[PDB]
Amino acid sequence: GPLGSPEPVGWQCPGCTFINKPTRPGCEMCCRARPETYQIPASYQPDEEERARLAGEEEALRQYQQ
Ligand SMILES: [Zn+2]
Ligand SMILES: [Zn+2]
Repeated sequence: GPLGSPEPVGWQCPGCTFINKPTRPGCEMCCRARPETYQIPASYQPDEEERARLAGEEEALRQYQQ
């Protein structure tokens, strides 16, 4: 999960400069729901674990709502 990296490509957290993943609707420190305004970078490229869970989550969530 979003443990932390030197060159993050997600969104920055105001409550703390942790910067979580772009596809992570919630900081792993403050738990502040990602701002809908924020967008995900096309060149994101989620890790093997990130995509493994993301691709599946959206397959059950996105497929429903979106
Ligand atoms: Zn936050
Ligand atoms: Zn935070």
